[PDB]
Amino acid sequence: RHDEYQYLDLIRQIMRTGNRKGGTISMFGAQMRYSLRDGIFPLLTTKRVFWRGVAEELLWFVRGSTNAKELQEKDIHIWDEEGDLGPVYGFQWRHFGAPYADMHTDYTGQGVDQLQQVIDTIKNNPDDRRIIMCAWNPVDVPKMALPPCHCLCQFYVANGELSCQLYQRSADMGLGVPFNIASYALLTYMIAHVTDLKPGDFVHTLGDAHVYSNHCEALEEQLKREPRPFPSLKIKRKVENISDFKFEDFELDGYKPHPKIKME
Amino acid sequence: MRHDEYQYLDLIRQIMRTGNRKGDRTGTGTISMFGAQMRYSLRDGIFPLLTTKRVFWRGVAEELLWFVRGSTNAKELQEKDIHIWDGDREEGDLGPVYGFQWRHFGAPYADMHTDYTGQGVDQLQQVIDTIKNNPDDRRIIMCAWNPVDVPKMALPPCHCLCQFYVANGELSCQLYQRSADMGLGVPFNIASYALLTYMIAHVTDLKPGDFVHTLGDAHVYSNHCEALEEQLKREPRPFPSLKIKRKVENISDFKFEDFELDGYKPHPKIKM
Repeated sequence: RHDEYQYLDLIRQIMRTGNRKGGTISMFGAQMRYSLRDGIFPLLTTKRVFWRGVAEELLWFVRGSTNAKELQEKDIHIWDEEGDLGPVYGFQWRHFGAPYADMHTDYTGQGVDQLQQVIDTIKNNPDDRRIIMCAWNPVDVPKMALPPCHCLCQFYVANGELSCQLYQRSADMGLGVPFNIASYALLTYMIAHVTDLKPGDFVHTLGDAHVYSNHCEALEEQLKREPRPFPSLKIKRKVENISDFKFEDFELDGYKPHPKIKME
Repeated sequence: MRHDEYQYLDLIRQIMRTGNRKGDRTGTGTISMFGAQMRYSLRDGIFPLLTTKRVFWRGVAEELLWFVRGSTNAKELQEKDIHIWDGDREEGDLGPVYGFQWRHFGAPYADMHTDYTGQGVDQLQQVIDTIKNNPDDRRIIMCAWNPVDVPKMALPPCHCLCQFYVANGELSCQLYQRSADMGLGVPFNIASYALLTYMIAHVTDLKPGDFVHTLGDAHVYSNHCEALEEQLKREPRPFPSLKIKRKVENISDFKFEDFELDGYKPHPKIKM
């Protein structure tokens, strides 16, 4: 059975048994597993996902950037001094615990580079149960433009496979969740590549999983759609370091989704 | 619908049958799987204290009261005949563990005798305030996973984060556990966070809802497999009930004697 049915079964479950709040219908605690094996990329097909946005945003995080203008430059308006987002994902991943000044500050060697630490642990001690990258910083969350939805991610190694689990505190089943699946499925592919492992699974754990009430008629239309086979993902060239990836290095073959649906 | 303990039982079974073997099968070795989720109802006084093996209730409750106090002193537990934390600072000093991260996240750690009052982020009192003032908030998080403090701890925390949720006058909790020993660990962990939810529900005038247990590396120790096979032959019994005997104003004001665990009828303990 197609992995995308876990996502639809949850929307269906939320709209039918979920808790209405004042405007969302929500449930607490969910878990999906997406296979990343044999080049399979879980880019959801019942609605078109902004692939370029997914990839460019992740490359921006990997760079350590806290400057929204660097994304606006790539005609990505998902994150719209001016452009200064505070110590968000890119800063937490590369410089956890460092004092935040501004987006122009050179933070090289400041704080914990969790991304490089997780990569080193996968190579030197793959059986380690502490391969975690945490963006949820209780000290820095009030300094951030928006508090992180993606709290932490854990990685696991078995039979030459790299697996990743994301903890998402807040999940919009409409627009949010498909983009979130792709971001962390791409991160796994990138870390797998630099650590000489094959991608395994992407485990998506949700806290407050919800649908917006004004999106329900559109979700009813989307629930009527049959998932199509997922596209394939290839990294065109040998990338030595995680910071060395470019959008052009990714080869997304066979992405054939159903049309986009308006969810205001 | 079907006994909640069957989620825990089915997972042990699934791990021992299809799990991945790591390390030395002579002792330290494990059989593991990655990514799991259980849901335990806490409604109508139900307390999910596992019944196929007796769980150390007094250990669960005393350890949690010690975390709430913000203590990092293992001697305070030993004093209450709790030796769960027995296995270059002073004896009993565990470093910046759970108690510290919950009450003083971000504060620099010196020793277990240092007065940290007003230092760091009090996440436990923050979750209380948010539940009371804005129950619909999706940022009701208490994080013990501190990348900065993890190298200076005796043991890195297994219980990374927990999130709280409010709907229909019910408080639910979700725990993210990075490493879960299915044998001894996991039942104690279910009880610990179900008890925390009961305490927070009490001081915030809410009713307990669900305890959602999310796992990262879910594992059984190879030397515990014989004992787990014997446990799998056991049928779960109805869960006990939990009542808080008196009205407790603040989370720091609970005592072991305040808890009333009625009808806990487990199967005998198994050596692991």
